[PDB]
Amino acid sequence: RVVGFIGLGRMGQAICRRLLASQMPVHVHNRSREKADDLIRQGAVWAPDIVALTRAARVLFVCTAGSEAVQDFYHAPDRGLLACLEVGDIVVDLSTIAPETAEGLHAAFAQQGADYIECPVSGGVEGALAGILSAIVSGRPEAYGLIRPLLEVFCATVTYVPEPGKAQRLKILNNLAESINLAGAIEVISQGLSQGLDLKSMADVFTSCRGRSAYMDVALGYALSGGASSNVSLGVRCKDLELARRRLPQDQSYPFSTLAMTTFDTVRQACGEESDQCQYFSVLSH
Amino acid sequence: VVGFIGLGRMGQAICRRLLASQMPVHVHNRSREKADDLIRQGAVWAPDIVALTRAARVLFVCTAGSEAVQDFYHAPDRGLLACLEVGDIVVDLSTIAPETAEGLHAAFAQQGADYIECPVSGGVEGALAGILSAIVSGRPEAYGLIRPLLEVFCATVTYVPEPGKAQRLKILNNLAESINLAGAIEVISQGLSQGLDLKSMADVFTSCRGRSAYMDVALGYALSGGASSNVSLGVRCKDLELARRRLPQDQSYPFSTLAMTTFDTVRQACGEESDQCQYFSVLS
Ligand SMILES: NC(=O)c1ccc[n+]([C@@H]2O[C@H](COP(=O)([O-])OP(=O)(O)OC[C@H]3O[C@@H](n4cnc5c(N)ncnc54)[C@H](OP(=O)(O)O)[C@@H]3O)[C@@H](O)[C@H]2O)c1
Ligand SMILES: NC(=O)c1ccc[n+]([C@@H]2O[C@H](COP(=O)([O-])OP(=O)(O)OC[C@H]3O[C@@H](n4cnc5c(N)ncnc54)[C@H](OP(=O)(O)O)[C@@H]3O)[C@@H](O)[C@H]2O)c1
Ligand SMILES: CC(=O)CP(=O)(O)O
Ligand SMILES: CC(=O)CP(=O)(O)O
Repeated sequence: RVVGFIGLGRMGQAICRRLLASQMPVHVHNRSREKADDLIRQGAVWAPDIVALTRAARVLFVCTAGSEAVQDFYHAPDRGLLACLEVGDIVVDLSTIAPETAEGLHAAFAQQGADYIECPVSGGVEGALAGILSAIVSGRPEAYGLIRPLLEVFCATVTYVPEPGKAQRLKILNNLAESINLAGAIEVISQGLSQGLDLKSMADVFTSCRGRSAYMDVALGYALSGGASSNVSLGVRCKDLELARRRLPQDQSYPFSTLAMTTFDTVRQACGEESDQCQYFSVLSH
Repeated sequence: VVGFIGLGRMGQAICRRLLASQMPVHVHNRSREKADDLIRQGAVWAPDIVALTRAARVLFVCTAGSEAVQDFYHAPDRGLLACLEVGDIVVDLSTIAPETAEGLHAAFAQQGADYIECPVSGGVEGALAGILSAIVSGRPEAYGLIRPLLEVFCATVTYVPEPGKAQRLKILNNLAESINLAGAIEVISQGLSQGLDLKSMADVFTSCRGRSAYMDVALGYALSGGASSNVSLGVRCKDLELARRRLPQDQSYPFSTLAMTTFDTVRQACGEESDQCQYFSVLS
């Protein structure tokens, strides 16, 4: 069964590699075609546009960053997804997007007799390549049941929360906690270095004692490797912080949340959109 | 025979695990009634540091605050330093200032005894399951002598010989705990205000990469309707204050400083012995 895939960024490429590794036939499309080259070498089929992709595939994955990509891929007249879908098609959107955007796409797909599956993921490039991503899934149960065995190829945990927009709500809150944990872990590692502590002992303690977190692991991996990419850009991190910022209530202060939004915005301004989320390390020391 | 001093939340749990292994344990505590349930489990009451040292060549200590360091170690004639025999070992499970641990290492060595600086992590839950993590500083011969004892209630033991080093690592680890905890509570509270159910947030915040040991703490508090996490605001701020005193003058650490001020505010509003998770109520 042929599956399509749009968005060959860091996460998209990694999920595609996992699908190819299970011997799924995969047709791939990206705005920047050079990011398909390695996938093509490994058996993927290039689709130059959404028309060609939808001809071949009745189930498609989307893994892009930003609201402009939502607009271009879904709503471009004649050329976009909504114009090319057939009745019974399913799109599994793995992007992190605003819940109201996801809700609107659920409704637009239903009008066409197709199904939007809202499927944000967590686990990074590393989890994609090992096939152990966590998915949060909103959408209708029959379409979910049909694509569920596909998610199994690259996911370990899948949380089905049917209400449209609910998966994105949970993902954005998950990533706010990532951002707080990451900034704290970088501060704690940095202080330890200034205090004379060796990275090996800090890694030993911060993975075994209860300061441990998934993103402490990220920060330690970054420090231990001398800056090997965590494969999350500040552009992607700040996109999610901005989604969270727009959901902050006017009646209660959340200082750690608001600090995380401002902190990574400043690091983005100082280091550039494509630089690593962990570049807070270098900003911290100035 | 093992002695144990300090039967607070963590001490009682470690003692329970020691006793479950059928080790002889003699216990002492300032507040006598905290021993009764340990004695029901086979512990032997020691009225005295003197009585404790007469029975045991290896003593555990598990107290909170610098006043307890002064009262138990430096009491003239009656304190630990006066009662120690050559060859004795005191295994201190408390979180204290690194310079305090350094002084005790030296004071013990000059009594011909050994101070083993052994802060732990895992909470009461981890102690009862015997899977605490330990960070250990001190001399290798004494460390080797007490390592099999640690194995009764620990799963991981990180040996960093340099005196003061285990406490430096503990304090930093607990700074990360405090930041993670505050963040977890903010995220859960916002989720509730946005109409997400706790069950969904628990499924996601444990499987996705916002997960952490203290997110699990915050979730268990909310799912249980406020059952104790067995860490008081007094203990949490004790460790934050030890971190504050180690901040440099020339560099800002905003999340670290926010954690210190936030939990101070919670402590002041909710009381020394209230749960560290009372940040939930300050946010309500
Ligand atoms: N990185 C992670 O570890 C991770 C983990 C969980 C979730 N995510 C989510 O996965 C998605 C992708 O993240 P990434 O890290 O892969 O981002 P990325 O590496 O920056 O790739 C971004 C993708 O979006 C496409 N895109 C952006 N603007 C576009 C436009 N105007 N028109 C067409 N295509 C456009 C890019 O196309 P070009 O290649 O032509 O620029 C690229 O395919 C995001 O929603 C992110 O939140 C990432
Ligand atoms: N999850 C945890 O609770 C946890 C995990 C890791 C590390 N720790 C560390 O473990 C140690 C104990 O924590 P806890 O949570 O068990 O605190 P706790 O429940 O408050 O017990 C504190 C202990 O200190 C004793 N104490 C305090 N001041 C004293 C004094 N002046 N003279 C004599 N005894 C004194 C108390 O005696 P009374 O019983 O007479 O008050 C009690 O036994 C702390 O250093 C803490 O940082 C705690
Ligand atoms: C930014 C992002 O979603 C990365 P994650 O896999 O959740 O760590
Ligand atoms: C406060 C404290 O040290 C508790 P922990 O076991 O590290 O969570």
